Amino acid sequence: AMANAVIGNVVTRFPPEPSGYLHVGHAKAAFLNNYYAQMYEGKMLLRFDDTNPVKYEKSIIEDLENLGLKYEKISYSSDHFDLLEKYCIDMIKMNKAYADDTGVEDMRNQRGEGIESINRNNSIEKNLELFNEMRKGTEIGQKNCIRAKINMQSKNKCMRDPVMYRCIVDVPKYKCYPTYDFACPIIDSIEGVTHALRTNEDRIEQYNWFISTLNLRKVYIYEFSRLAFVKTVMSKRKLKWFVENNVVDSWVDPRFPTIKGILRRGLTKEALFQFILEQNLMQWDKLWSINKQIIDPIIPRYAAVDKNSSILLILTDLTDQVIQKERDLHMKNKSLGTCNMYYNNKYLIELEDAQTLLENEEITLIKLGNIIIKNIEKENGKIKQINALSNFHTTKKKIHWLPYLPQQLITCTLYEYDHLITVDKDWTNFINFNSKHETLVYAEPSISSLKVSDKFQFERRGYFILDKIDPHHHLHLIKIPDGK
Ligand SMILES: [Cl-]
Ligand SMILES: [Cl-]
Ligand SMILES: [Cl-]
Ligand SMILES: [Co+2]
Ligand SMILES: [Co+2]
Ligand SMILES: [Co+2]
Ligand SMILES: [Co+2]
Ligand SMILES: [Co+2]
Ligand SMILES: [Co+2]
Ligand SMILES: [Co+2]
Ligand SMILES: [Co+2]
Repeated sequence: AMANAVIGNVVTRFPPEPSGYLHVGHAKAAFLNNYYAQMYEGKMLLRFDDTNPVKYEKSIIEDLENLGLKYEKISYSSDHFDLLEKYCIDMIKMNKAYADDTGVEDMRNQRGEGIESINRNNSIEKNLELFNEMRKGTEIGQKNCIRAKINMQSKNKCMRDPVMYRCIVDVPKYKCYPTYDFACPIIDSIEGVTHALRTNEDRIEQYNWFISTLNLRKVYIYEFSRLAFVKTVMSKRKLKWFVENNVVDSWVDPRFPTIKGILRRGLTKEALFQFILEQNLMQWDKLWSINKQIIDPIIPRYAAVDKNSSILLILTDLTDQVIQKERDLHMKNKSLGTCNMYYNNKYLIELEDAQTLLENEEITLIKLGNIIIKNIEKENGKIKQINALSNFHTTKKKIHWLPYLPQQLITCTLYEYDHLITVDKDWTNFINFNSKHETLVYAEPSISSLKVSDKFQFERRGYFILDKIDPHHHLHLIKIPDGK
């Protein structure tokens, strides 16, 4: 619900902290801000929330582009600190704010037991004196913070004189800083936000109090539920730990809930958006199934066999001459176009498939035709070769295959990931330090027409995305989870 939303006069804002990389939680917020702006033909601001002192701007911008989210203007919270100071003084002069030098623990306990602080009835002139000390960074100032003067006996703790301005001397222009709670309603009013979105985890009463106490233009708050996932570390400290200890070797690792990582993992922005519109810690299965049903009809198909367990199949009635036929990259989608298929008398099949055969049995080699198995050569116990006869011109065993043309077979590594932690929510006890499985395969020559980040399907094998191309023509392909 966008309260009193008017077509052409809605302004939302996405306000991420430039203190890290966007993760998928951020994605629900950035998407919903764009979704309500577009619904009402409005505007979406990008605001870097730099309220408290701590260059990720570039990464955030690039993720927001990757998600296809455009914004009308970029701002910083710090852009308005002068204005916030002015309002804080106005607050003091309406006796709506006071300087308090009570310590942290005793202030929490006073707030709990609803007892008004000693300084709550400081004069205006004294409050202004002490705020000036806060502004100049003196030890007096560092002892003081400005609180709003609301209602210490209110049933809602956020209305019990919340802190507005704090003195911060230590960490890197300004010696006092507004709090998030004070900065956020004022900046939203002055930037022209009409509908401010945020997580439902209330501060709504206090935010409204700040706006009306200062007679600013009203701003509506819409709450949404935070999106977080099982078995997913999103604490920035622990992500740092992963990187620093060489568990992953970068912040874009496909096991990281970061936006870059997940796209690298194979997720479409469409799948994420659709999951959000259709949707505590959520389960990944619904998201990857939505992704699969989005990408399956519009990606090519290719074949691959295990490079070393594959068995040599020989059609003994054919010659070594290489026949090549055109085929469709997608059997039920002619737009994706054609590839070239190559065949000979010699083929590669999976040992999984080879050890299921027996003499005088008909099977199909997919996209080629049926063959009749005649014998199985086994040396040392394991299957050495399969001899069959061509019958290309009834069967339940349709298997994939590759031509045994080693100088054209493209060599690939398949990376299959699992979750970095093992429980859903000393934590390092539950790290799967072994969540990156590699398998080497041969694939079809035509797969060389694929470019980086192209998505595709390996027949009877699953879904993959081309992450990188190696020297001497080797591909690195990430398996995309499919839900089932
Ligand atoms: Cl929601
Ligand atoms: Cl965490
Ligand atoms: Cl990597
Ligand atoms: Co429209
Ligand atoms: Co910065
Ligand atoms: Co000091
Ligand atoms: Co799982
Ligand atoms: Co023929
Ligand atoms: Co594993
Ligand atoms: Co490599
Ligand atoms: Co390689």
